[PDB]
Amino acid sequence: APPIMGSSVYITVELAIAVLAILGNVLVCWAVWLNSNLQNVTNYFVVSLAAADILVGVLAIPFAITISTGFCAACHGCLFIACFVLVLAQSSIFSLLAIAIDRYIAIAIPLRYNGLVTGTRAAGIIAICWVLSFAIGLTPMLGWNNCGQPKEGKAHSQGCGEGQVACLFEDVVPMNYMVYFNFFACVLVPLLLMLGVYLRIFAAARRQLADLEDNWETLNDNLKVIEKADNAAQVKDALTKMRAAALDAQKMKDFRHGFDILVGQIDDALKLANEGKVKEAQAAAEQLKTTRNAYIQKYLERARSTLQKEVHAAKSAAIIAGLFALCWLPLHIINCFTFFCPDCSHAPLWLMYLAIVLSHTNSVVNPFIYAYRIREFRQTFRKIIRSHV
Ligand SMILES: CC(C)CCC[C@@H](C)[C@H]1CC[C@H]2[C@@H]3CC=C4C[C@@H](O)CC[C@]4(C)[C@H]3CC[C@]12C
Ligand SMILES: CC(C)CCC[C@@H](C)[C@H]1CC[C@H]2[C@@H]3CC=C4C[C@@H](O)CC[C@]4(C)[C@H]3CC[C@]12C
Ligand SMILES: CC(C)CCC[C@@H](C)[C@H]1CC[C@H]2[C@@H]3CC=C4C[C@@H](O)CC[C@]4(C)[C@H]3CC[C@]12C
Ligand SMILES: CCn1c(=O)c2[nH]c(/C=C/c3ccc(OC)c(OC)c3)nc2n(CC)c1=O
Ligand SMILES: CCCCCCCC/C=C\CCCCCCCC(=O)OC[C@H](O)CO
Ligand SMILES: CCCCCCCC/C=C\CCCCCCCC(=O)O
Ligand SMILES: CCCCCCCC/C=C\CCCCCCCC(=O)O
Ligand code: NA
Repeated sequence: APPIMGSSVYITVELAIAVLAILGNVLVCWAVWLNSNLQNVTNYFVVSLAAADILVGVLAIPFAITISTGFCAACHGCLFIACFVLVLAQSSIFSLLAIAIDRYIAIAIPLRYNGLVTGTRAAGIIAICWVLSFAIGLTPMLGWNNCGQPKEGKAHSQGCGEGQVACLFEDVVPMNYMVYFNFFACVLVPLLLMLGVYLRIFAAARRQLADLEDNWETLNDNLKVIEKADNAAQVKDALTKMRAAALDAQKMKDFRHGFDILVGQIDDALKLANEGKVKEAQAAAEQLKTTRNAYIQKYLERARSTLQKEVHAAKSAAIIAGLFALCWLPLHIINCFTFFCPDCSHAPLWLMYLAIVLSHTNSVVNPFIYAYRIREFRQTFRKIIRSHV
């Protein structure tokens, strides 16, 4: 069948994807720009990721359409339009890895996050990652390419000029680069590192939540021990365990006030215990319950609510990392079959184009994930569209 027919379908789908990638990710950038509640280090990497996806629509998809025609081109010019998308994919990987690491720092050492993770450092890291993305993605332009071995019969059949080749991705980009360097080293390894970071994030969240409820249980258990104690020494033992835990749990004004009352009331009871005044110590310790109800439970619940939101933000980020993998793995896997199985028939052209458009679909999906999973984005999206569009 005439190639322009299947080409028309491929090109039309690509153009549709390009429109959606531009519109959705422009909206992401506009939201971060407009809403100061969205201006944090995490979302600067989100913006860098949206910028890469905007350039997929503006440049990479037009380049992909061009290289599907096999037009006559100087080989290194053909190389650039083939490889530019690798720059954008690599930048996306760096942004996704940075987002994961940022969220791990926030959950594991929240006390030093704001001093460690600053806007100026994020902007410098983003700049560095874009430079490294060009070096990685344009590495074929430094000489790891097939321009030295042009397909002269294909060039002559298409009427190409001297020094020109039919511009086709797999004719100019070496497959060993795509499999060993681009896929294994530059894509697979960072994605696996991301998985490890997310596993540590969720394990850290689970441990901290367990410790909060466990510390609550230890506090309440020890009150019962004091109540049903029969000498002052048993009261002393339990209060000593309560006092060390209270100082451990203190590590905002009513928060500090609540713990000041709590530690003071424990010291009050411990002093009576050490005088052998059991009944007064048990009565003194009952006062702790008023402090527990008015203060400690509010701190516990707020700490629980903060940790659960951190789980929610890490899950949303992990979904976006997983969707990148889901959209890009088929094309990489196909390249692995082409490279490792020369006895296998090449994947058919229709499947090649399905795998290409699928990888381009990833530049559409993140704005939807933010809208459905992050209220602050969803509300900002609403105000921008309603008050303008
Ligand atoms: C800043 C942005 C908007 C500029 C975009 C520039 C792009 C479209 C330009 C820059 C380099 C250009 C390529 C440079 C060399 C060649 C080899 C020639 O035989 C065919 C055209 C081709 C393949 C060009 C296509 C267009 C190209 C990719
Ligand atoms: C969830 C995602 C990551 C899974 C992706 C699996 C896809 C990419 C796999 C599953 C089955 C695979 C195909 C199985 C058999 C062949 C025949 C061979 O002559 C060319 C490759 C080809 C056509 C494979 C291409 C890649 C393929 C389509
Ligand atoms: C964590 C996971 C997603 C890592 C990615 C899995 C990749 C590297 C695996 C999954 C399926 C694998 C392919 C399965 C079968 C064949 C056919 C064989 O004749 C050559 C190797 C080849 C082509 C494998 C190459 C590697 C491969 C593509
Ligand atoms: C992830 C990077 N990457 C690729 O690895 C890739 N590999 C191909 C090959 C396509 C093709 C193969 C055989 C053909 O005809 C026998 C053919 O005719 C038009 C096309 N395109 C790729 N693209 C998009 C530019 C990409 O972006
Ligand atoms: C705001 C965005 C600014 C604009 C962003 C850039 C626009 C992208 C358009 C096209 C890439 C395709 C260009 C490659 C076309 C090559 C066709 C060609 O040169 O064929 C001649 C002949 O084959 C040689 O001998
Ligand atoms: C602001 C948007 C920037 C992109 C504008 C261009 C939109 C995409 C247009 C078509 C891609 C180029 C197709 C050229 C195919 C060349 C085939 C040939 O010369 O034989
Ligand atoms: C594939 C090419 C790989 C290139 C490896 C060498 C480039 C690495 C360069 C340095 C990365 C960090 C740069 C630090 C910038 C300055 C820091 C600062 O001034 O505070
Ligand atoms: Na991307």
